[PDB]
Amino acid sequence: VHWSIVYRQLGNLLEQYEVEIARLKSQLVLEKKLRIQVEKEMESVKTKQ
Amino acid sequence: SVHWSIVYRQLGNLLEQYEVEIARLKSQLVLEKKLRIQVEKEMESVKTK
Amino acid sequence: SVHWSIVYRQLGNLLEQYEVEIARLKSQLVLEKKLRIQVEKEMESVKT
Amino acid sequence: SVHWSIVYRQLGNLLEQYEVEIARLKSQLVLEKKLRIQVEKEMESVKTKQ
Repeated sequence: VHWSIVYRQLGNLLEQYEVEIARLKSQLVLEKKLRIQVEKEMESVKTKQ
Repeated sequence: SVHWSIVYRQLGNLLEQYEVEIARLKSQLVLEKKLRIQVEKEMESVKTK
Repeated sequence: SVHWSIVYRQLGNLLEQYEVEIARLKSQLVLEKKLRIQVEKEMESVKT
Repeated sequence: SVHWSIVYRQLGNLLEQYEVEIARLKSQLVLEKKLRIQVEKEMESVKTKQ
């Protein structure tokens, strides 16, 4: 079957990769931000004793 | 002009780089989620001291 | 850097160009063989 | 399902084929035209002499 079909499949895969990378980075920056907030609040609470 | 194999190779390297970057970001995210879970569990312990 | 879609389109373009070029060369070769056959048959009927 | 490298390799193979086929076809077309024109010139010069 014609090369264009397979070619388009590769293009669609690149679209998925680009969006998936965006989503994973977004989630990584967020989970780290939130985690650091709790680490700091915890040290502060500890030193209030 | 530029031989077609230059373009073909660049595309190949894009596909590979994105697949690898996606695996990388996913393992980094597994680790971040574990770290966050550990920190929150310690915070709970501290707030019930 | 260059967005992946630039390279991807360049390749799709090359694939298309080559497919088109092969169709063109083939149709031209059909005509050229017909003319050659005609010419040689004519030449045989002059060398008589 | 099937890893993209498989399909990507098939495409590279198709381009290899395309390049070689184009070379071959151009070789053949150039030659056919060359020989044909040889015979046309020959036939011209001969027929004016009859």
